Amino acid sequence: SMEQVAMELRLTELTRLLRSVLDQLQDKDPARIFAQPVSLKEVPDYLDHIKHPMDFATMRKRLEAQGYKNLHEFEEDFDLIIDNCMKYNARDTVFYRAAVRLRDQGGVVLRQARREVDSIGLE
Ligand SMILES: Cn1c(=O)ccc2cc([N+](=O)[O-])c(Br)cc21
Repeated sequence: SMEQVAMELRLTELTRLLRSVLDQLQDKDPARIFAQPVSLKEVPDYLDHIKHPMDFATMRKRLEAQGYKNLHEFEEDFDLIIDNCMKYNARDTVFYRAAVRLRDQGGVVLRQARREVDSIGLE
């Protein structure tokens, strides 16, 4: 149907916007601490601590499968990256501190993304 095509066009446009957002967020992680899943080889007990691991590569895979239906779903995954890190690592670590900085600098990007998704009507 034409309605289904229209819905699919909206999803494609949301995906385009979210791709730009993801690139901007990842730029705020220059050390690439959050680029890939936490290695169970360097951190073998990780899954005993963290029940829903997340990272930028995993988000990008979901994104390109058009697996984010709205901005909220995308933000949920971004918040997992930060929140997982601030639980597993102590405040005096380069990991925790990278998550704080990513959260802070990311908030700015996400604030304007919410305005764009709303005003253009992408969900
Ligand atoms: C425990 N842990 C986190 O919580 C978040 C990121 C992270 C990255 C690496 N890394 O190598 O990039 C390692 Br070993 C551990 C990490």
